[PDB]
Amino acid sequence: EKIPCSQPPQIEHGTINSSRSSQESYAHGTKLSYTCEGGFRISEENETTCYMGKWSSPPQCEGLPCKSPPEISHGVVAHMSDSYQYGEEVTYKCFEGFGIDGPAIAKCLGEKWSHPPSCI
Repeated sequence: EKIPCSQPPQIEHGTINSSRSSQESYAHGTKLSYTCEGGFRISEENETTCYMGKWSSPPQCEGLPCKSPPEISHGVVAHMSDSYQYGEEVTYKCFEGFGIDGPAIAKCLGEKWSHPPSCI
């Protein structure tokens, strides 16, 4: 007997738009609509569905102008632009006395960025 779901998932930078705060749990075969931060544009029908207590990936919100890359603790992007519009990448450098991980980038997602550099 299908498990109900809990607080719907979050889109990279969004939340559910199903009667704000009414319920905590949802049923199985439950499809709620979605909404993202002020500005963001949502593509591919703003709806999510619930199966066995697990939710499916939300819609895809983005379309928003992002800011320049964020700054970091162990690296620094010197090759950053001024007009970075969502879903774009930058590459920072490392410092001295640090080691390296995987990506020495930061990736924007409509507003801020993702996985900042690999120099820890």
